[PDB]
Amino acid sequence: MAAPLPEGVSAEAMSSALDRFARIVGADWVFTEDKITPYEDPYTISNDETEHRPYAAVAPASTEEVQEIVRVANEFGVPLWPVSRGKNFAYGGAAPVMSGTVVLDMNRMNRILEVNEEFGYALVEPGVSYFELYDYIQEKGLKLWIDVPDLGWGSVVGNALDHGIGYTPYGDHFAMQCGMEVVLPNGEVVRTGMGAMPGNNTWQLFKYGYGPYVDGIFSQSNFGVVTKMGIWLMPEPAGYRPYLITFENEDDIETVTERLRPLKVAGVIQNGATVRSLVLDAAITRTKSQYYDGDGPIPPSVAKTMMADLDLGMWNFCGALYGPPPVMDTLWTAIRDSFADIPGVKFYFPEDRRHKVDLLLHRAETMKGVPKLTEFNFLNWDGGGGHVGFSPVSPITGKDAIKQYNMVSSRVREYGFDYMGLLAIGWRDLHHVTVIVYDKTDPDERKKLDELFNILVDEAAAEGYGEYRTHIRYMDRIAKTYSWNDNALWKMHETIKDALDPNGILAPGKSGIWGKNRR
Amino acid sequence: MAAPLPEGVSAEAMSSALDRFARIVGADWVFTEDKITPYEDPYTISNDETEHRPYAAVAPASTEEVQEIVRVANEFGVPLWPVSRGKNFAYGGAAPVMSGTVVLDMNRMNRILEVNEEFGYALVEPGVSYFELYDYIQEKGLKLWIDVPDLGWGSVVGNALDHGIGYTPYGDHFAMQCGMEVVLPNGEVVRTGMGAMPGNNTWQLFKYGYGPYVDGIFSQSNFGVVTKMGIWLMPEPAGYRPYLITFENEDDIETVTERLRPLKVAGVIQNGATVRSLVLDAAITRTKSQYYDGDGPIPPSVAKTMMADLDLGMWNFCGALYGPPPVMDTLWTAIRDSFADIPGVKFYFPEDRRHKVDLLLHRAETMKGVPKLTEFNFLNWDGGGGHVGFSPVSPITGKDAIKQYNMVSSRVREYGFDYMGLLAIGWRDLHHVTVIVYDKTDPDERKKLDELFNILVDEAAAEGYGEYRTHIRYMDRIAKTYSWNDNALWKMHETIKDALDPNGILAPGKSGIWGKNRR
Ligand SMILES: Cc1cc2nc3c(=O)[nH]c(=O)nc-3n(C[C@H](O)[C@H](O)[C@H](O)COP(=O)(O)OP(=O)(O)OC[C@H]3O[C@@H](n4cnc5c(N)ncnc54)[C@H](O)[C@@H]3O)c2cc1C
Ligand SMILES: Cc1cc2nc3c(=O)[nH]c(=O)nc-3n(C[C@H](O)[C@H](O)[C@H](O)COP(=O)(O)OP(=O)(O)OC[C@H]3O[C@@H](n4cnc5c(N)ncnc54)[C@H](O)[C@@H]3O)c2cc1C
Repeated sequence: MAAPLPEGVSAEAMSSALDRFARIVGADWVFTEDKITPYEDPYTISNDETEHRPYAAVAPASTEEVQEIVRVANEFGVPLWPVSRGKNFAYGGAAPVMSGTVVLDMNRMNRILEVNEEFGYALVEPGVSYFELYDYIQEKGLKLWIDVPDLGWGSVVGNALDHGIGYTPYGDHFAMQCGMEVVLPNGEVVRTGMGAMPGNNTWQLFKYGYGPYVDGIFSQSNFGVVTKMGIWLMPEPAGYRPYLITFENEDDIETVTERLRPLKVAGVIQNGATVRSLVLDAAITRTKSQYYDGDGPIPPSVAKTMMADLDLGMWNFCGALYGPPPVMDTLWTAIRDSFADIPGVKFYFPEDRRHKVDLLLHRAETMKGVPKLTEFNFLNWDGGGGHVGFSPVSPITGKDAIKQYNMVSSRVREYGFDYMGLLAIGWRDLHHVTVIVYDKTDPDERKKLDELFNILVDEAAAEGYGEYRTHIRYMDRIAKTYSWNDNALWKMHETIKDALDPNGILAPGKSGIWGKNRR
Repeated sequence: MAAPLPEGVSAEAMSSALDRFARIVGADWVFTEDKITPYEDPYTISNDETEHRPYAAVAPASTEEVQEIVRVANEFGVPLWPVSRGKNFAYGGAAPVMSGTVVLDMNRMNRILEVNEEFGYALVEPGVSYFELYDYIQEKGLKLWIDVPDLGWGSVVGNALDHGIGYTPYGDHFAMQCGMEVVLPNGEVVRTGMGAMPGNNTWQLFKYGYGPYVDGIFSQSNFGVVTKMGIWLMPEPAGYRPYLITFENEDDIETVTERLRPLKVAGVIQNGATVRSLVLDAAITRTKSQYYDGDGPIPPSVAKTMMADLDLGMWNFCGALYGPPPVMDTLWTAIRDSFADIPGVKFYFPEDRRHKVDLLLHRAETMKGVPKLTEFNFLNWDGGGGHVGFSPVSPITGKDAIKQYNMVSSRVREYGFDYMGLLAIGWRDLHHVTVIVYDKTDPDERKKLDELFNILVDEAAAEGYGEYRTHIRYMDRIAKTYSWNDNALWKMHETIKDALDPNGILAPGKSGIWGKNRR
């Protein structure tokens, strides 16, 4: 079934828009039905073929082409779905919320404008991948690390703008942003911060500039198209020691989280360290069928067998030390002493791992910013599937961690899926990302996944828990959970949306923001 | 003379608005006529008595009262100048850019809503001083440090919103902000981040929440009235050692800045440490009259006498080590060895200071977040005066540092003032704050200061340098320096301003933003 036109847009208006796009970028870089396949969500959820369908895609190579595309979209009322690389797998890929939207694919805008060793930053266009930035740094011999969101195939820009997370001390990607160029929804270009000062030498050095600090309004947003972004990069440290602490019991996560809090708030845990559930870690190197012939989630005997076979716990705390040996030794004494009295606790450095293909050796690369595709391995757990991320935020407190674990694991397993949970340790919070692996080709599994996801969102909200990020299908539902004072914040967002994008031609539905024409 | 009415506002409209303000807050809390003098800039620059004059002030006690004040302001077109404590001395005090504006003074909203030791944060109303938060923590024996912008009598909220800076690892005040409540210019109230989730326990734990990240648009801004704000606080560390490294030659700042860069980018220098010029440091414990009889700036022979008398350099690098003794020792080796080969360098810990009253013993308190009022001491240098901050931003590069020093020192001294320079070390930048001390009672000194300030701004902009913060008198001038792409950024600011504040009743002129009715 082909994509429907967006509501209120005639075939004539769409067809005039697409010819104009082709004049701007060249005929090779407008993709219509029967080249639109790569822009579909790779991990389908809806059984309604009219939903989340991109009409077409346009692939510009310059900010100027982005501006002309945006001006043409305003002229014809043709909505755009901007993506940097479009690898938002488990959140919709490159697909739009609203069917009929045209993807604005910035993959070919892939210039690394600068990597500065002395100040530790990069200035990049959206199409720059983690692989590409990492390779540029290695080729030029620069003593910098990047921060990778597990997968290296995505965008330094796009991932940051979606509030993405990685696992070095620079793991809060958007927090490490400094300076950006934005094509506003009227086609005008602005630079934030010190970029607004002609002849500046500080765009990537001082976030604020002068006046209102607006960079964050273009993150998880449809207020503009970001065409250049700065990011701070960590200097190569004087030492690096990855570690893995494992826990025997699902209920250990309560005491473990209580012990993590003071270590993280004091900066003793230097990186975006993680606590990962057994199945998420096992699925990197094994499949369910190697331990169990059953059709549903694993029983306790299978969990215990996997733990003994792979030297994993029910909970696996993976982190790294950074800096000179006397600093790393001091921090390690504090971390080790915080967990050493928990019955069933085990400690590993990489040299202690018996298996040649092992989760710690993979995470040792991730926590020094090596781009990889290893994380897709968990999709093989049940014979090959897609995934969706249920990502509530939790305080770093055991009560909240064990509550969310119980609420999510119970429901996922009830719906036939194994629980695969990541607790990513932020400055003062935990990002609880549950990856639900399902057969995206089976309409019955898709139906179950959709019902489960709605339950997870509703039960979490009923407990005062909100998600930090979501799939295109649930962006309205999540926005409706942030309802304080009769949806006051989204009323403000819509006010700003109508001022910057009166014609509503930028990603209608992103973060539940639609604009007056479609509200 | 008395304040003029704001342009376009009738005596009747002003009179009606002020009566309605008294109905909201109570008759005791609207200030007119003789009661307005505390809201005047204490450090007058203009020789025109019609400029920067508040008409009146209103002092609410609740968010509800702020909302009703804003609604009434819209009804009568009476503009407001919101302040938290109004102690913005060196940038206008509590005075508005536009004469006739009514100050919205939130001093009486001074609840500490929560100080959380486990998570290291406070949730505060605008009227909470650094003194009050420090005294609360000390009374309750909480193991938390605050971060003070030298002076303790200003607002944890107000200072952060103006992008203020301090001297501990938590020195970037706005960066430590997490969650805020805002009264929008229509009088509606919003909470940012996880505050938008009813029943949340994460407002002060996770900055972003979901969707566009807007907190920053209410900093250096007239887009809203902040009524509550969270801030992260540093857990008390396991050790603390403050230090002073002095340099004999004004030209040492070039190589000293080159050495600071890699130490700061790698986080070896843990705090917002500072490099302060001779006279700025001398002026904390001495006056010019104790070394010199002339009424203009000091000659070289006098600087050499001051240096030997006080154990200060032409440049004084003041920082602190934080953490366990093995961490502090490892970082100290790296910092010390960076400077040890510079001819004339001297290294001091507090026990090496021979003066009982001494610059290092003062800053030892500041760099562990002890609130004080001793920074006003530099106002005595030339007999007593006010000050204005010329605050350009510089890369952490010797070339830029020595250029700004030469450009500013030369002009300030040419206009009869001594150079007092602060280079506050941020993550990747230097905030170059030059405090110009002048007789604010002398119209001739005020004329020279105003002429000097305009020259400093223009010359810095000619060299691609912009200010991070400025006085009410120069907010338009500084906005016009950020002119990239025909003032694209300010055109966007005005677009958002007209959307959130169509009647332009919030702080017209703040950061050079006026709104359609007054631009
Ligand atoms: C197995 C697996 C593991 C994963 N692990 C992680 C992980 O560890 N960390 C993590 O953060 N994510 C993770 N993800 C989610 C996701 O795959 C990555 O975050 C990915 O990097 C995002 O795609 P991207 O970088 O190409 O961003 P894009 O898809 O280019 O951008 C994401 C969204 O941001 C907006 N956007 C992007 N660029 C712009 C722009 N220039 N202007 C305006 N709006 C823009 C759009 O709404 C877009 O849809 C994982 C997914 C899977 C399936
Ligand atoms: C000798 C001396 C030393 C100084 N040292 C420092 C220093 O080390 N660090 C430093 O940062 N500054 C310094 N200053 C500048 C200044 O005095 C302080 O920053 C002071 O704390 C700011 O006043 P405040 O905290 O009362 O903020 P306020 O005056 O309350 O706020 C400042 C401005 O922010 C806006 N604002 C405030 N609250 C709100 C709100 N609720 N909603 C909307 N807008 C709001 C308004 O525009 C207001 O005018 C110094 C000044 C002097 C004279």
